[PDB]
Amino acid sequence: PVDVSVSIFINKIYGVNTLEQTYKVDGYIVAQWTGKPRKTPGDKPLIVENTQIERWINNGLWVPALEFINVVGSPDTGNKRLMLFPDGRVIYNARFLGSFSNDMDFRLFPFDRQQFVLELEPFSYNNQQLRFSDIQVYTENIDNEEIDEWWIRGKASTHISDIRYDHLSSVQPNQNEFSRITVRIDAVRNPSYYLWSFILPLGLIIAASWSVFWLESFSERLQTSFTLMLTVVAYAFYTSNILGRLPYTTYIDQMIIAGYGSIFAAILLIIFAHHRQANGVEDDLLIQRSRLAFPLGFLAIGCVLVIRFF
Amino acid sequence: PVDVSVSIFINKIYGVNTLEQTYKVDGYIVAQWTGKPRKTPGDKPLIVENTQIERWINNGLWVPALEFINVVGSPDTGNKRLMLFPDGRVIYNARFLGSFSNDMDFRLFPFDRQQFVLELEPFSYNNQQLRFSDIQVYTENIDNEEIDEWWIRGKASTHISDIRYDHLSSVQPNQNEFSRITVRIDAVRNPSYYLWSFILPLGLIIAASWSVFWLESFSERLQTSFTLMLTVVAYAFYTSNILGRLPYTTYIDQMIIAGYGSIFAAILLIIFAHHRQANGVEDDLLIQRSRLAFPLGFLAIGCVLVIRFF
Amino acid sequence: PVDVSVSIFINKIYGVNTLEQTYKVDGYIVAQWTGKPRKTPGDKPLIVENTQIERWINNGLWVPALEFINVVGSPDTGNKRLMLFPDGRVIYNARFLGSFSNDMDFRLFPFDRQQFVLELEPFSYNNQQLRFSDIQVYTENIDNEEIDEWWIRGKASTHISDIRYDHLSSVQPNQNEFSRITVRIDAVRNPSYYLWSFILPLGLIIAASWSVFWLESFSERLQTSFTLMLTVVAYAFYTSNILGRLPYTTYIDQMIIAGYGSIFAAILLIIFAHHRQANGVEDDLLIQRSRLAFPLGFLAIGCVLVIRFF
Amino acid sequence: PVDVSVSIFINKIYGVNTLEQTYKVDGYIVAQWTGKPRKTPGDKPLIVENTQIERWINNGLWVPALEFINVVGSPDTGNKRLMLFPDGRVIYNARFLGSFSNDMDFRLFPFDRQQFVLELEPFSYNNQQLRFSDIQVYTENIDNEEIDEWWIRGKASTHISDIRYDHLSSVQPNQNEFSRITVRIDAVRNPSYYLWSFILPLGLIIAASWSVFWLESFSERLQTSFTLMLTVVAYAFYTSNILGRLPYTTYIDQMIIAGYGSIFAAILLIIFAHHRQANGVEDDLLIQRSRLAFPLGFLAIGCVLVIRFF
Amino acid sequence: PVDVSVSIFINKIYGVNTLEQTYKVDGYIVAQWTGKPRKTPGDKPLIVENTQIERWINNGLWVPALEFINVVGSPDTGNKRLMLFPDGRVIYNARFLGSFSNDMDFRLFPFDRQQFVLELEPFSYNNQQLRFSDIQVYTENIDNEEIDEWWIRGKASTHISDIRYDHLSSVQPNQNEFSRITVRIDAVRNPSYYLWSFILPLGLIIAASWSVFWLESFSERLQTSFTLMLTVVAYAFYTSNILGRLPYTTYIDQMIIAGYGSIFAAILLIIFAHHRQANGVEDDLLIQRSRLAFPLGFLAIGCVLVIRFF
Repeated sequence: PVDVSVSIFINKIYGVNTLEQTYKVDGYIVAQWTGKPRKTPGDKPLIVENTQIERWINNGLWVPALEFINVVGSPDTGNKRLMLFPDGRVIYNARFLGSFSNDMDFRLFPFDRQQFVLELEPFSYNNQQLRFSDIQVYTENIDNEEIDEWWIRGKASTHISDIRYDHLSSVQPNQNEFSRITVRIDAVRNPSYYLWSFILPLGLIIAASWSVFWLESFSERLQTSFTLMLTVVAYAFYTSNILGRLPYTTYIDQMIIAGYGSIFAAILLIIFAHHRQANGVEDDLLIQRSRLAFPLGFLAIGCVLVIRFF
Repeated sequence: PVDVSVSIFINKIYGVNTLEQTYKVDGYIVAQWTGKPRKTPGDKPLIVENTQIERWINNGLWVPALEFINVVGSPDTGNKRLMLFPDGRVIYNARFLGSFSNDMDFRLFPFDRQQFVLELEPFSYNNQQLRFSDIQVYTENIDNEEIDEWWIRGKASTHISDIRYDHLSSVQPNQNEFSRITVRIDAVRNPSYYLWSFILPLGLIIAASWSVFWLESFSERLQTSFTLMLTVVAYAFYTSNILGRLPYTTYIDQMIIAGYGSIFAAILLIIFAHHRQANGVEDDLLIQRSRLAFPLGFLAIGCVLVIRFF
Repeated sequence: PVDVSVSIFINKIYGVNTLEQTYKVDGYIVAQWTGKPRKTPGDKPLIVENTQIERWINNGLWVPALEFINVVGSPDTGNKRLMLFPDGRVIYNARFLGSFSNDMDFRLFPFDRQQFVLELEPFSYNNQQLRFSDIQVYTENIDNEEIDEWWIRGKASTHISDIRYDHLSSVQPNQNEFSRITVRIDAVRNPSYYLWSFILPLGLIIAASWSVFWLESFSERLQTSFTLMLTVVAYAFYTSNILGRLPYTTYIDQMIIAGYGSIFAAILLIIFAHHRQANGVEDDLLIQRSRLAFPLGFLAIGCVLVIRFF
Repeated sequence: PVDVSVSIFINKIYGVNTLEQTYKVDGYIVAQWTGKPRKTPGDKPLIVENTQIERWINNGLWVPALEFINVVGSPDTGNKRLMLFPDGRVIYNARFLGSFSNDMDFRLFPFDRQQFVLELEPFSYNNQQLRFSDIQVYTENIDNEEIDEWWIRGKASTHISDIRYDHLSSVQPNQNEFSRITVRIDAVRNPSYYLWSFILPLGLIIAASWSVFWLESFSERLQTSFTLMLTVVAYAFYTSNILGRLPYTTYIDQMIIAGYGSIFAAILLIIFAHHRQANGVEDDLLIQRSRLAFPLGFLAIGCVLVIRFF
Repeated sequence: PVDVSVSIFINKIYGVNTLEQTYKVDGYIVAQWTGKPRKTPGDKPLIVENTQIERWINNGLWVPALEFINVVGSPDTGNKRLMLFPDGRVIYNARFLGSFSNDMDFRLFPFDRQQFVLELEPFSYNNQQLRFSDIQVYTENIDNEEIDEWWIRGKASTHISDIRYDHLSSVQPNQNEFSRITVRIDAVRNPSYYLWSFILPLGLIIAASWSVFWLESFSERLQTSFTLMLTVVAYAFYTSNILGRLPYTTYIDQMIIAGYGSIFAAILLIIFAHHRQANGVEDDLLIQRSRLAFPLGFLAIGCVLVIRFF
């Protein structure tokens, strides 16, 4: 095996698409190994630009191709460079722009915490012929920044592991484990936009539907509330435009369902007050005092989940 | 004919688009055959990376190109590798990322069960010159997982068949049958999102329109119901954003049409109660008792289909 | 001139986009001609795969490039093959996936009948140097199937014609006519989706607005109708999401305009009934009997067009 | 300088996107010049197909590359051909499919008149080394046709000019002027779709809001009008889906603002009638006679602009 | 080090997408350096077109590749040219079309002022082997123009700096600083479209909700206002279609929240007037005089921010 030392410099992270849980990473990858000594023009290292490395690979140079495991599509490699030293070490530098994908858990949607994962692996050479010594990730450009709505908290975590592939076991008897490099970058979602953009209008709608119980007109108790019901019902697919069609429920959908329950319970409660109007003149005060208990009890509904969920 | 043994390793399945019934498959394909013995450096097998296989094909090596039949666009082949053995066998390993298409039947839309199909076939060599011995599909990464909203149930089914092509009969007299490999992966749709996102709000709207019959105001019987009618009418094209413009009707559209029938029948029933108001003071109770029968009978409508359909 | 015999096998037709009147065709194209006899390894025909045909073209082989005239973008050629025979005939087989475009007439939109047209033509060689003997279209995979919402009725029609190009007349004096091959595949749109998805809800809305004339409350005559007016007005741009911004009107837009006329005429009729209320107590029955004539006469409006249009 | 004679044949014009003011042009470009006499096989001209011209350029042939100035992205050149004559003249024929961009003035949006502009220019050779003798544009396929919603009126105008580039002045002292070819194709927008799709529904809404002044119920004067106000307000961003976010106002937006002014003036007028109800029983007729003047005066508003604008 | 003189000519700037803060730049880049003297055909400089420069790079010519740092994806280089002089200087001219990205601050959204930034840098050669002498930016085509909705004010600013890269420090001991060129083009957003398209309709809605306090009907005080509330609530996500999901609030969102506060305060104020109706006949005038103070005080709310923000 030959040891390869990697250095990944993340230029920027952009285009975090939560619909299909893919993000876009731009950066540079440096892979340095050692070989037989060679002669170079002068004592300076020889620099081979793009569309000239293939001329050296044709002549017999050994340049492994390191692929990205969790990519979507293909990584768009731009300029690439090969630095050959007189002492006999080779440096393969390249620029990559890849749409990577990682599994995300959007339970706590407004207050989420995810991680962007970069997986690097040789395509053909296993650990018997290629090993990863170490990786230093230089996340200086996005160390503590906000990209679109995600804060990058802390540094990046690096891991070197061995992955056993069983589909190559029929062609390689006992050498089918490949060295894999994992780079994890923690990100925390910014809840401010949803706080002033959906939390406040939904809370205002819910408070307006709370304040409909004080009216002395029955038709205006029912029509305005119903309206508010129908608007909150129309607010159902807000999360499905941002995220995907998730099986679980998020905080925003939980408060939407809570608004459904509260407003429909108010509708059924005033209809049950009309049920209790046997003579049509009877007025309720103990069950219509919900004017005071309705808002508080609903408030409790959300906080309970809030605590249980975080 | 020369026998080719295939091994397809599905890295991940993502991007299941039901509008045009295409999904995206990432993975590795290994095709192993045997030939004349050759000399290699040392006793180890010789590994030929990408943009170096063509140099061997130019010199006279026999590397068939296996295409994907049911692809949309072209498969995006990334890194590719050729392993030549001293005993005289050749292994062609490649990474494919293809947008494949399969026919889907969205009758039971929330509780669907489809299959993802991968079809592999030589482009030029028929079964007289190329045969598929066996395929082992290594679906270990997606064995029992949820990808976006589809559960992968069970293992993958493999089939090797012969497809007779009639367009090559005018150029090949009696050898126009090609060996085809089919990989079927069963998937079951997760009904949870539609259960809490569309089933519950539509049921709440329908129950609210059921509870409008108890009012003692005629204008408020009609205006609120009509509203609920117009919202359920506005809920018509929900399925056409997820799936295509299907000729048949799904469960969601069936309950939407059932809501149309129930709510419009309530509208026509209260209008017919006003028809029976010859003196304008007559009140109905046998036909206005639908307050009790209306909800139940409607409930029956859906269950009947539910049973007949599953 | 040298005669070229073509065989086009349509693998599948998908992605029929009516916004820009383009569809996507996948298939195989076989072009067979004859030349000088040559020597091949053994007596079997020699098969030349992709990225190896150019080596033969460099050495002096004559392989014409047949382009697609009505394509949008460029056809995505995948694998390609060249079969050379010892008797001296050449077969050029290729796989094409092209976004083709044809003019469509969406007058009868729900009950349309279009045709998918494939035009094939040599790029450089005219009929003095290249002629098309015959084309057999093998439409076996889509013979009688439904693709997305189009039924393929009957077989495919083939035509071989000569197209005179005037832009090459300044460089070629009397030889500027190119042989063109046209393949026409008839398709009929399935009206079922629009029948249960837009025909029925619009008919229900129109019937509900018909049934508003029986009310004994004037404000509830006007507000509900107006609403129904405003919803039918909001249903104007349904056709523009499916098709383009057509200059003519389709069946769906014709019934939308008919709903405009009927509902606005009902609005103006009840307002004119209020006009006739000089003392405010006068009630009309001859012009308010429209309760019976209104629905029928409107029904007549559509059928008349229906017959005139089909 | 060497004179180059151009012939541009427009196959079709499609995909006119007014959001970013780009259209798509498919066609053929022929560039003919003369050089030293050469020997060809026989007396017929020699035809060099695609991926074979570069072999002649390597050997020393002079083939200039003519770029398109106003393109978006890069032009997708398909098949290309080089015709070499025994008398010593070279013809470069190519097929281009380019997304071109031109500045458009959407003041009169429904009744617009734009022009599609194709700009062709040598990339490197100035007028001291390359001149354009003449261009004949063969717009026979789209001479008098409708493409999507644009009529092509008249023929195409051709112009040959010299463009002085100042960024090449630091590297070329007195030779930095390049020969440019401009092709202008006049197009007139079809106003029919907007006439039956937005002009008529907006006019119907405005007429319905005109006819609300005849009611003898004050609450029904206000609620229905307000509704109509809110719908016309919701019709604000119709132009921004077709065109971009223009700084000026179009005819459709001008009539939308006119509907705002008319309907809000009716709202403020009936509220001012309630202002004049000091005793609550006073009824106005001179200022409430707007029933007659309101519709006419509004009609005048639009026509005035109509005339001033065209 | 060898000095390289750059000249960037911006052909056009288009496609300013504020959702992901990327724009598209088309233009030409000229890089001129000097080397050893060489012999050319005649005394004229030798011009090497595209797909011929690589033949010179193979033979030993030194052509550095200058990349764009802030690009998204990869720059689409079209035609490229190499001008070699007899005195021994090399000019590399190229055409670039790149999707560049810059950080934007959408606080003052309708009255914004941003800058488009182009960053150019050698891929491999540091300042010890490649230096940038000067750059002249020829922004003559977009000097004082409006592109889509942005005015280009003033000229372009050029800067040459040194960027220290730490990821190359492990492979280069003390030479890891690269010469970088920054081009800044100031742009000012045109507020006219938002002035006539969203400022005026929102102001009209707010004024209509101001004018609801003058009614002598309580149900019509509440229902119309509520409606206006619900429409202004529905106007929440207007900014999120133009820009992204920003954490801060813009002017349009600030006035939307101000409309929320004003209209909901009017709703709570008329409900509190009903609270003060202990006998149900009491009418307020000091707190219901808001008819005069309500509009003015709200007006003040916006202006205060306006001044504090600009």
